[PDB]
Amino acid sequence: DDLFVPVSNFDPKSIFPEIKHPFEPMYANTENGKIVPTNSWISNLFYPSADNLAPTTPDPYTLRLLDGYGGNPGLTIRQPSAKVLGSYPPTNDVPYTDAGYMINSVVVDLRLTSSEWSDVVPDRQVTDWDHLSANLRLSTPQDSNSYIDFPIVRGMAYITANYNNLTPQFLSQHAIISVEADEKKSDDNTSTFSGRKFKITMNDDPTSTFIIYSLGDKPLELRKQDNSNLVASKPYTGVIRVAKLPAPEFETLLDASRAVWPTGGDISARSDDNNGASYTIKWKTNSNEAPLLTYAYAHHLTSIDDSNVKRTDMTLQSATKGPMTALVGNEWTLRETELSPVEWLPLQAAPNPTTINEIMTEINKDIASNYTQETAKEDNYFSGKGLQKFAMLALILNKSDQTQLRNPELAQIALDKLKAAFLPYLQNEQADPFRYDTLYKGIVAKAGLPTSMGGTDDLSAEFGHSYYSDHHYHQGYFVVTAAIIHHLDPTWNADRLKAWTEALIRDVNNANDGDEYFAAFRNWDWFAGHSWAGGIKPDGALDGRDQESVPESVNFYWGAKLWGLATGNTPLTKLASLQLAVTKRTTYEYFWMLDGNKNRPENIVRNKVIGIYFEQKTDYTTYFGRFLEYIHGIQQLPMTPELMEYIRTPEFVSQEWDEKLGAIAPTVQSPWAGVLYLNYAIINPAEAYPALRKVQMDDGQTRSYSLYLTATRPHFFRR
Repeated sequence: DDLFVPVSNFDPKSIFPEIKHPFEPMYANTENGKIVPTNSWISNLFYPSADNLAPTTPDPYTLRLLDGYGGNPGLTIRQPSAKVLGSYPPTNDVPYTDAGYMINSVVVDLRLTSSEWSDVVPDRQVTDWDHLSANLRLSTPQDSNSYIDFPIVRGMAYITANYNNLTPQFLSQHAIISVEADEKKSDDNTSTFSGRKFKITMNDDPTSTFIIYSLGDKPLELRKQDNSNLVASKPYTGVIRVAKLPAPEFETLLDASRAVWPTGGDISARSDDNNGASYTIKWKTNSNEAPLLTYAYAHHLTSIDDSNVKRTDMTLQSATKGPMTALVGNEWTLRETELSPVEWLPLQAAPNPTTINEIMTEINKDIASNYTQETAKEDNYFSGKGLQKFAMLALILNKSDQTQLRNPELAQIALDKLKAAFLPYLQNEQADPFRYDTLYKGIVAKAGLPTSMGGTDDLSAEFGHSYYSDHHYHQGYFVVTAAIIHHLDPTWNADRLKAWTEALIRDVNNANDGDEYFAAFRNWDWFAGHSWAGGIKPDGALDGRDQESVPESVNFYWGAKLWGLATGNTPLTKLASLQLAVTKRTTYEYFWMLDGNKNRPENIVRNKVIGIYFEQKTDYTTYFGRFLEYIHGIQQLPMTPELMEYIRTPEFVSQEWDEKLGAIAPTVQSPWAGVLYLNYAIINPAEAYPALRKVQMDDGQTRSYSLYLTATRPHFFRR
């Protein structure tokens, strides 16, 4: 079944008040009929940044555009062979003397510019883009016929530059200490080099070697004008490519593929009938005259179908995902053969019979909560956490044929109260209602918009939701809640509930251009294999996209799956399943690290979680302090059957407990205690259960659901 099909083409303007986002893309080609992505690896290209330092990271190359230092402005390349590591000194709370953060140095390894741009700053435009690529054009402001096109594509092994009537200039912030033209050694006092291939070496550490390929009709005549600049002798028209040579044995490989470059790619996806699914990238190229060489991430290697690609040994370090390996082939198919079996409930739906009465006692008390106080918060995020925790209780009481939690009267109250708490959100009457944005084609909360639009004028309001941050996190809670309501009572406000919920899903995860109201895959990256949280940053996301909470991302796709189940939508159910599987794969490659992980140095691996994750850096911390229960606890909520039975493996949970959390858990006097101990129930439910009866609960967690989840472990017993 084709998984890349619309959820619907319902017009969201009938449900949310229309706006045009007040913060426009500055460098976007507005006449191409395409939508500027808000949470993409290409998103920095569309906006200015301080000193133009915002990076765009196709990987293994890091790029900056018209960054202000080092000389004539252009397309700056950094290829980080080595990282800069820093450590947080030991505290009583975090005593382990390992590394805390990983960053990539900001330096011009090599820049493509022009002699004509000595005293003018080029105009720039993103002329076209797709999920996997963007074409960036730089041109002389007075003369649009003097320009360079750069097709910037995920995984590209060379930088490609189509020069038009410009004098090519190559500069570095390192010294260029040798130039070999057309595979000839030159004398030490030679300062001009002519030919169509240039192998250049820098004085950096470790030593960078780059190869420049000139593919135009005329050769290049390059003069070394100082330690760091090679300048052509006249205007040039033609394609120039530059590749980092990772090691001497790969020179013939790079030579052989010099004439073929990627220009973009088309993605498709299908489920099968054997609990598997796949997604395929068909790379677009200039020609098929030579092999396409493309760098792949670690999780690509473990899931790719080897039947139509060849693996090389050619490797370069990615910015923050470990080593990449070049693959030969115009087409990749990635497979996930083990889709999650999780639906609404734990795999063992009924808790151990000796706990039924206790659990029922706790469920009744939790349902007796003031739902308005606990679900009608100032913001959608904490409201959603509350809505979902009570949705769990309506769910298990109304599937009593499975859960054996039988109490018809309480089951009705639980669903009635949930409906009543949810109804204001459905009617867009909550404290922070949504707007449909015609510019970026999504929905945004009111709070972060200008005062004239009823907002606070603070773009950080609602955790940046109004500037497209964190939609998967926030809307996941509402989708799960809506799916549960619609599953238990398909009649209740059905038409509006369907339109509203599917709008929230389409905002985050629309899979088809035929949906004309929503940008496609706002929060999912098919190349990275995970979600991105960070949205629009007016002066640049200086470390690129970010993502912190893996579980709140999981929670969105679980909710999408639940909605698919509730509506009999097999493509939606299967797409969400596929993304959950890819999520699980990349989580253990890059984010939650088992002993033996090869994508990080040992002193980062021992931290067990990566912390706050960026395209350009990682930081073992949180935004509200460095207690272990914070840093690790964020990767443990919301605890749902998906997180507990499929995502968080007992091997990881036990290693993490062993090395970090076991020692501090009994000393935690905060709601994080509830978080750690419900996580603990994965491996030691017998000990977790009495702890959960007494410690504080996270605000998205209930004691009754916690006991239920614990007592449904196959190895639970009483203590």
